Amino acid sequence: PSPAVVGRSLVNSFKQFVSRHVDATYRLVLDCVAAVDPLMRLYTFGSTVVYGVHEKGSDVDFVVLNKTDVEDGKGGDAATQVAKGLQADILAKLARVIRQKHLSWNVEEVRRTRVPVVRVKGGGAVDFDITAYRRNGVRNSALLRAYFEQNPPCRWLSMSIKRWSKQTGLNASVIGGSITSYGFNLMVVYYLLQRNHLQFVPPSTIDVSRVEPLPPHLPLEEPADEGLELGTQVLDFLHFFLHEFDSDKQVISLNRPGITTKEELDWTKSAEDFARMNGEKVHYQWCIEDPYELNLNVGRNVTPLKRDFLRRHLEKARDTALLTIV
Ligand SMILES: O=c1ccn([C@@H]2O[C@H](COP(=O)(O)OP(=O)(O)OP(=O)(O)O)[C@@H](O)[C@H]2O)c(=O)[nH]1
Ligand SMILES: [Mg+2]
Repeated sequence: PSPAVVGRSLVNSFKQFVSRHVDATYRLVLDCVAAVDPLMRLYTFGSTVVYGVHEKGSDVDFVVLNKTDVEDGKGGDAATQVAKGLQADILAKLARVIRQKHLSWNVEEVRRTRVPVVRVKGGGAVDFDITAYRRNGVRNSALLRAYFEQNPPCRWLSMSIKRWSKQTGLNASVIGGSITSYGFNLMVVYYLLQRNHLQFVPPSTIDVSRVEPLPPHLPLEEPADEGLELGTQVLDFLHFFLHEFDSDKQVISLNRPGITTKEELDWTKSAEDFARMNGEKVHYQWCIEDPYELNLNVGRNVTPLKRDFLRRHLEKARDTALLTIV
């Protein structure tokens, strides 16, 4: 359809959500963290921080950090077995404390993943993931957040994409899903950057020693042009990814303004034979460079097949206003 039609469907689709006690979740978690270690810091990251708002159906991401991790505000995160072991170790203590203080909660220690994480589901729609000793999630969320702060309404584009990604089965949170919400944000910002709707923010300027453990709410204003900006952005975003982004040659990257190529990163078919992560093949079909992790393709799970599904969906999204006009 047209931007306006899409815009209105989209604003229409978000009516129920435009109407948030995370400090409380934060404090409960800090209680636990405290009981495992009173000198440990708790940082929030993920969508809550990125958007400055807490969405229904979205967990809350927390990472636990030592004073020195924070002071080393711009240090990278060790990608070693020992670093992974240190994290699993502290998270197991914390998991223990969580369970002890909240017999109601399902506290799962997840090892399937690249980053040790403790997943808590209290049942009361209460959901959070806890990781440790890593600055990269707070850092890249502070980066995404700073991008959205430049153009607060672009958050609708992001949220529209996020929700859609989960409805089409593209989001890694869904079985068969290949790109995390995080990947989708990187895509959105990258897109916003290519259209000069955002000004480039060198990732190295983000300093963890300067981010808030719990950043402030960032009011989300309804798109008050009936969604025309959004509709136009969505359509443009869909078009950009089906027709301007050259997935075979380019990398969605926020590490530099402009274009990043697969060749300069050695993210080639050749590399696929070697590149492995979490004991599996990394794919370089849909390349999304993580701004802070070395050599990490956020689209590493996008297999040739999933790449085709992404194009299908991106094409479909155009004529369904991201599955809203139905
Ligand atoms: O591959 C990843 C995935 C996630 N992350 C980090 O973990 C955070 C949470 O990762 P999510 O994919 O859960 O993103 P999100 O919070 O924005 O969205 P939803 O839960 O609502 O689906 C992201 O903001 C990012 O900082 C990574 O660093 N790398
Ligand atoms: Mg999250």
